[PDB]
Amino acid sequence: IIIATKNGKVRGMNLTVFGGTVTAFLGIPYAQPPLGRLRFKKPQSLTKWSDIWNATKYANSCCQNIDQSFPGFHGSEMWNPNTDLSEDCLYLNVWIPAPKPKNATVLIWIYGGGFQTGTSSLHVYDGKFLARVERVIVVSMNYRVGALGFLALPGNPEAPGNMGLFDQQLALQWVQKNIAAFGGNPKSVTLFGESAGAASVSLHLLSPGSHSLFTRAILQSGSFNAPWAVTSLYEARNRTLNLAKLTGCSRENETEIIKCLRNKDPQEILLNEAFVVPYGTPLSVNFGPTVDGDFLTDMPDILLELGQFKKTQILVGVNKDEGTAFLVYGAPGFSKDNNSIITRKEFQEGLKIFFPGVSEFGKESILFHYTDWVDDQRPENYREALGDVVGDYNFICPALEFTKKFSEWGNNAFFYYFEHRSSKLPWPEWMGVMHGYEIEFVFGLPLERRDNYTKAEEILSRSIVKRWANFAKYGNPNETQNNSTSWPVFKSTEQKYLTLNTESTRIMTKLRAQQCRFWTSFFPKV
Amino acid sequence: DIIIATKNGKVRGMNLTVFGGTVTAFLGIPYAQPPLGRLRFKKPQSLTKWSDIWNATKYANSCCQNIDQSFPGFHGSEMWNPNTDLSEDCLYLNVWIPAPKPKNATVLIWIYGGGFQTGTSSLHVYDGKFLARVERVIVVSMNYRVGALGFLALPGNPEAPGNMGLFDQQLALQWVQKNIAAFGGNPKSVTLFGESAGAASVSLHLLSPGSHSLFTRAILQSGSFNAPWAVTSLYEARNRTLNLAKLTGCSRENETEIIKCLRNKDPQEILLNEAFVVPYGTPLSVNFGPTVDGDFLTDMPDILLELGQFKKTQILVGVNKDEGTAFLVYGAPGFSKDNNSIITRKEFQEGLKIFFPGVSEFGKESILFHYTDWVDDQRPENYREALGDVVGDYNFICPALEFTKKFSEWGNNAFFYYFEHRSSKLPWPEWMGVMHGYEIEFVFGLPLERRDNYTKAEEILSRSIVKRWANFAKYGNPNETQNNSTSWPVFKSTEQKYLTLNTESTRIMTKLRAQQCRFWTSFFPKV
Ligand SMILES: *[C@@H]1O[C@H](CO)[C@@H](O[C@@H]2O[C@H](CO)[C@@H](O[C@@H]3O[C@H](CO)[C@@H](O)[C@H](O)[C@@H]3O)[C@H](O)[C@H]2NC(C)=O)[C@H](O)[C@H]1NC(C)=O
Ligand SMILES: *[C@@H]1O[C@H](CO[C@H]2O[C@@H](C)[C@@H](O)[C@@H](O)[C@@H]2O)[C@@H](O[C@@H]2O[C@H](CO)[C@@H](O)[C@H](O)[C@H]2NC(C)=O)[C@H](O)[C@H]1NC(C)=O
Ligand SMILES: *[C@@H]1O[C@H](CO[C@H]2O[C@@H](C)[C@@H](O)[C@@H](O)[C@@H]2O)[C@@H](O[C@@H]2O[C@H](CO)[C@@H](O)[C@H](O)[C@H]2NC(C)=O)[C@H](O)[C@H]1NC(C)=O
Ligand SMILES: *[C@@H]1O[C@H](CO[C@H]2O[C@@H](C)[C@@H](O)[C@@H](O)[C@@H]2O)[C@@H](O[C@@H]2O[C@H](CO)[C@@H](O)[C@H](O)[C@H]2NC(C)=O)[C@H](O)[C@H]1NC(C)=O
Ligand SMILES: *[C@@H]1O[C@H](CO[C@H]2O[C@@H](C)[C@@H](O)[C@@H](O)[C@@H]2O)[C@@H](O[C@@H]2O[C@H](CO)[C@@H](O)[C@H](O)[C@H]2NC(C)=O)[C@H](O)[C@H]1NC(C)=O
Ligand SMILES: *[C@@H]1O[C@H](CO[C@H]2O[C@@H](C)[C@@H](O)[C@@H](O)[C@@H]2O)[C@@H](O[C@@H]2O[C@H](CO)[C@@H](O)[C@H](O)[C@H]2NC(C)=O)[C@H](O)[C@H]1NC(C)=O
Ligand SMILES: *[C@H]1O[C@H](CO[C@H]2O[C@@H](C)[C@@H](O)[C@@H](O)[C@@H]2O)[C@@H](O[C@@H]2O[C@H](CO)[C@@H](O)[C@H](O)[C@H]2NC(C)=O)[C@H](O)[C@H]1NC(C)=O
Ligand SMILES: *[C@@H]1O[C@H](CO)[C@@H](O[C@@H]2O[C@H](CO)[C@@H](O)[C@H](O)[C@H]2NC(C)=O)[C@H](O)[C@H]1NC(C)=O
Ligand SMILES: *[C@@H]1O[C@H](CO)[C@@H](O[C@@H]2O[C@H](CO)[C@@H](O)[C@H](O)[C@H]2NC(C)=O)[C@H](O)[C@H]1NC(C)=O
Ligand SMILES: *[C@@H]1O[C@H](CO)[C@@H](O)[C@H](O)[C@H]1NC(C)=O
Ligand SMILES: *[C@@H]1O[C@H](CO)[C@@H](O)[C@H](O)[C@H]1NC(C)=O
Ligand SMILES: *[C@@H]1O[C@H](CO)[C@@H](O)[C@H](O)[C@H]1NC(C)=O
Ligand SMILES: *[C@H]1O[C@H](CO)[C@@H](O)[C@H](O)[C@H]1NC(C)=O
Ligand SMILES: *[C@H]1O[C@H](CO)[C@@H](O)[C@H](O)[C@H]1NC(C)=O
Ligand SMILES: *[C@H]1O[C@H](CO)[C@@H](O)[C@H](O)[C@H]1NC(C)=O
Ligand SMILES: [Cl-]
Ligand SMILES: [Cl-]
Ligand SMILES: [Cl-]
Ligand SMILES: [Cl-]
Ligand SMILES: [Cl-]
Ligand SMILES: [Cl-]
Ligand SMILES: [Cl-]
Repeated sequence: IIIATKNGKVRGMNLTVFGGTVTAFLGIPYAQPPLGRLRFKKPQSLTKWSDIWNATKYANSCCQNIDQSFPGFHGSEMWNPNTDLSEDCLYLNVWIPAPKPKNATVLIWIYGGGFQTGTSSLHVYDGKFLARVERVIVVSMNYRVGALGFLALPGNPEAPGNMGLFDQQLALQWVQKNIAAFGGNPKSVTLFGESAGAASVSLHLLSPGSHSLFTRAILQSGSFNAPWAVTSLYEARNRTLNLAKLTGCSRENETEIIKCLRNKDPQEILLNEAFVVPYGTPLSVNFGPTVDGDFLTDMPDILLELGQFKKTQILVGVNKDEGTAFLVYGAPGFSKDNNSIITRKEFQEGLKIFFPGVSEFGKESILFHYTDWVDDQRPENYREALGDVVGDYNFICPALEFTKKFSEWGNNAFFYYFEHRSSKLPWPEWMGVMHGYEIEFVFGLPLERRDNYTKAEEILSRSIVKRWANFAKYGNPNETQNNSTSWPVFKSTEQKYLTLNTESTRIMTKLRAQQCRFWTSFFPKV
Repeated sequence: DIIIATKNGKVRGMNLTVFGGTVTAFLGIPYAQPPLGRLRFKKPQSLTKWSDIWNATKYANSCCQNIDQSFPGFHGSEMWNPNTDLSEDCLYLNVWIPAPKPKNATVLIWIYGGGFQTGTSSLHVYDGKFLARVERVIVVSMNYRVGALGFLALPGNPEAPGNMGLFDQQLALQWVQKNIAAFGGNPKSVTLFGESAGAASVSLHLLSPGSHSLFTRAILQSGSFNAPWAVTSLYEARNRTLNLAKLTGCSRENETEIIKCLRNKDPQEILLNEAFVVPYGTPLSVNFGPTVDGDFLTDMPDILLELGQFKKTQILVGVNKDEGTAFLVYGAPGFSKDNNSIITRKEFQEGLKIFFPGVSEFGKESILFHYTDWVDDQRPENYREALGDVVGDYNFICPALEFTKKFSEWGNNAFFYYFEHRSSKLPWPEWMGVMHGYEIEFVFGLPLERRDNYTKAEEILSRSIVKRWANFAKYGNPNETQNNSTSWPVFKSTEQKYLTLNTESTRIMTKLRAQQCRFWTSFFPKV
């Protein structure tokens, strides 16, 4: 099973999926290995190769810190890379239906991981199911994360910032030149991702270099206007200079700072990333997107406000409990091993950790806005409020606020609210419907009748997978089945959204309006 | 002849014809020695005896006060101006008795408001002839000293100890205990009621050990001591006294010389300077009012309330829907009683600086945030309505609710109302809605008089409010009838049930303006 790309032939492998067949091509190189003189630089286009590339196993994951807070725990370890770490990691994967399609829609997955972690080869990103059930072509790339991906000495081509974003954009460029040879339609390409993946997709709506490289966009639990997504030039420069200091690379001029950084072992870079931001949070993104004047021609909120971005259709959404995952990474009183019932004071300590630079009036005003209890007897009040504080501020409110502005320029927007907690979720019950745990439903893992999961979870995933594909193909996440539930456009006034769960999905309006009003209209003044 | 022998002497009254019946009115009975000369600023002194028969057939002098003159000829403002001669010789009370004479009637004692600076018992809206006719209760009202003459304070000093006006109220209560039986009254069934500063006063008699045996129960209309305007700290009070002395050229070595000089000033000279003892006042500013004097009030009232140190009895408490609107035409930019007063966001913010002079920019910004979650925009009247609600909630509604809640935690029955009817004869514009003080005419039964141009529906409402007040006074339960009547449940800190009062339908609701009051009790203080 061989395909001639513009750079050479690639051998693939036949997968047997659900009685049918899917053809997979794992680890196709799409850029030159960013090594030596090439570390910190934008990805260089690839040159032809003589023999045949065996695209039969996942490639190296990009250099990154590993989450080892809970050794042996499936809930944390499932996000860690499952192939070797290496700077030689610029590769992508293509999944294709059998029999081979003629002009198939392409879905391109961009993984999350706070711009510091992530890899395309995770089991929860296996695109074979989508290829089988909806007969789309699925692509996913590895892009550089952390300092190696986002170190910025702004204005300097030797370390310009947003290198990982250019990686993704180069992978998109690859699809355009090569996907017809796989039976895909370059003219029908939908970007989707989650967390930093979603913020990445949203930045691709803004970058002129990405304008001609895709068609529609799906944003799961993330957008560029989230408070963690984009770092200012001053902060990015400070962080870079802190890293130079931490690694013994503090130099007189920038060209020498970089020479020295190019000579550090990857691990001396990785293990120093944690120290560059003086009072980080469990949500702190050490090295991420910045305004480089290249990929991002200007500050994002301004571009969006002014109206210069790709005019197309989007599908945006969030999980019910986006904030709970981060509480066990340093909020006092919390633990994945107990119920984590906290007190008013532990809650105030929590705010301190999640809101380090904020005045006492500001924190006090957050406490006030999230303490108007329905039942004042309820002992889990503070635990839930802190989770909501962190979810609304970091994910939910940015996502709604993005969708309002985007739709205000006459674009079809569809908003979802994912409310189902997987019966397999390794994290304890109080954590609810966690950040990241809708992904396996999108990628159709519960369609596998040997995979554990409930029947209802198979049906739920069946329709999500159907709407995602139909949104990709058609620009409307419509479902079949004369029952269905009819998904309506998102508008600044009514703000209609669809809920997703196993016991009846319904159309609601103004998601968390009372909470979000605080974050968009008051908090920026404290 | 109509003649009652009292401890102080015989008193002659007059018959009034009310609703085809008769009420006997004794207007302007002295209950204390005239606080003149050396008695100025002192506590009231007991009345010995008057000579011959005192003719209580006309209302007495009202106490010295400044007059509202912002609107000449306008009934809306002028109905609160005193309607008898002004004088320092003003310590008199009024008694209305049903005819024929009761043997043991329940007594209602009215205490007027006017921000401790103004007011008089002789206003038409406090005529007690109706309540006496219809419910056969005895009605008493008294004049008490207001302003500097009433509340000049140098605590510890008997020449001007503070709270003299409150002690005037108290002495009148004492007079009722001593004398009401001769009028056919029951001194063991006495209910205090008042509005605004009158209600703050009533709430203060609940705290004052000297008042504890001079009444039975208490009704509080739009006011309580815990409202931001009600009580001055001990040294803010002294400060005001010292400043008044400076303004009038009475600043001296010692305190008794200061008072000595102030006793030689014309009342007008003192009265015209009251408004300058405070550097930055609001339309709701109480220049001279109640304070912690050590005699009447042994500690800050909030502390006494928290500690359960008050008279354990039943209370009836309530507020009007638009408490704050009245104050806006007296200072806030954009507002006018002859305009519909559509204001902008910037006008709103300027209004906030008027009503909250000393509050930080962030304090004001958060009041703004809390009051602008609009149901509908642009809807021009949003900001106008918002500012009225801010003023009303902060000064009247939220403290009244907080007071009832805290009072009921100590085990006595409390009943809360929300008065929502706008009088068909209200002279103020529509935008001011259900105003401060405009439930009073309904409580006193004025709409029962058919020759008066109220609607039938207003008569029915008033007849019902008159019955419930009178029932509360008599029984500690503001019932109307058993059968065909909406029951008024107790106010408990959990459910916080209250009764709405209007002409459409009266009903039981819960947690009045809980979301707004939550801001004023639990966030604003920290600001
Ligand atoms: C409103 O509710 C109260 C109960 O809280 C009722 O109080 C009761 O009132 C009756 C008179 O209607 C009292 O009984 C009688 O009083 C008269 C003097 O008025 C006397 O002649 C009789 O010998 C007898 O004592 C009764 O003490 C009192 N009960 C209690 C425990 O308060 C009131 O009747 C209700 N009113 C209406 C119209 O619903
Ligand atoms: C820009 O950098 C400085 C220095 O940051 C230091 O922070 C340490 C945690 C460590 O990473 C080290 O390598 C790095 O150089 C930041 O200023 C510091 O702020 C703290 C108070 O939080 C002070 O105690 C320090 O005096 C001060 N820096 C020093 C070392 O003088 C600064 O905050 C940062 N700017 C931004 C954007 O936050
Ligand atoms: C779905 O579950 C089955 C077994 O059911 C669970 O039993 C629990 C006590 C615990 O072992 C849990 O891990 C397990 O999921 C899984 O089958 C077993 O998987 C284990 C490895 O975890 C193998 O060692 C066993 O040989 C295997 N067989 C059994 C016991 O039936 C199965 O892997 C799982 N499926 C997925 C994809 O999650
Ligand atoms: C209170 O008023 C009376 C006069 O007014 C009343 O006189 C009653 C006898 C009775 O008829 C009643 O209806 C009427 O309103 C003053 O009367 C004094 O005594 C006689 C009786 O009229 C008069 O001729 C006197 O002029 C008058 N005395 C004086 C001082 O001249 C009574 O004095 C008065 N009391 C007070 C304290 O002023
Ligand atoms: C008590 O109050 C005085 C206020 O001074 C007042 O003087 C009055 C005669 C009157 O004119 C009034 O308008 C004026 O405000 C406080 O005095 C402050 O500080 C000095 C005097 O020490 C004055 O020069 C200031 O003007 C005054 N403040 C302001 C802004 O007016 C005094 O501090 C205060 N003391 C206490 C214990 O409350
Ligand atoms: C009994 O009287 C009612 C009115 O009495 C009402 O009083 C309120 C304070 C409250 O207690 C409420 O529960 C109670 O119903 C009479 O109803 C009235 O009838 C007239 C016509 O005759 C209507 O025009 C009024 O709107 C209406 N008043 C209301 C509902 O507020 C009614 O006559 C009588 N009902 C019965 C069943 O006998
Ligand atoms: C930025 O800095 C590098 C290195 O910094 C050098 O600065 C010199 C003035 C001196 O202090 C030296 O010790 C220090 O290392 C510059 O490279 C230098 O270039 C000069 C000639 O211009 C050589 O003589 C030095 O040997 C050389 N240093 C090394 C090790 O390369 C570089 O020129 C400068 N570039 C920019 C953009 O300013
Ligand atoms: C004042 O009112 C009283 C009470 O209504 C009147 O006295 C009553 O008069 C009627 C008829 O003359 C008698 O039947 C009653 O018995 C009287 N009551 C008493 C206690 O005497 C009296 O007429 C009025 N006085 C006036 C008009 O000055
Ligand atoms: C008026 O009613 C009161 C009760 O409200 C009677 O006064 C006394 O009531 C106390 C309890 O508060 C009892 O201990 C006494 O027995 C009552 N006094 C007497 C002498 O019986 C009072 O009697 C009534 N006054 C009347 C009818 O003139
Ligand atoms: C696997 O590969 C063959 C070619 O070697 C391809 O034609 C076919 O689609 C695949 N076979 C199946 C059905 O798995
Ligand atoms: C490619 O795959 C085939 C089949 O497994 C294998 O025989 C061959 O060695 C591989 N080629 C390379 C590049 O090693
Ligand atoms: C749960 O575990 C954490 C971490 O060990 C601990 O600090 C906390 O006190 C525990 N919570 C409860 C309910 O005891
Ligand atoms: C895909 O088919 C051809 C390229 O094979 C292209 O001309 C056409 O416009 C595309 N459109 C679709 C969605 O069929
Ligand atoms: C949904 O898919 C596309 C939307 O444009 C269209 O071809 C199809 O008719 C639609 N079906 C339903 C049931 O909405
Ligand atoms: C009416 O109120 C006063 C009239 O003197 C004025 O200052 C205000 O601007 C007017 N309001 C409006 C614009 O209706
Ligand atoms: Cl960040
Ligand atoms: Cl430098
Ligand atoms: Cl730049
Ligand atoms: Cl099925
Ligand atoms: Cl009648
Ligand atoms: Cl209007
Ligand atoms: Cl009742």
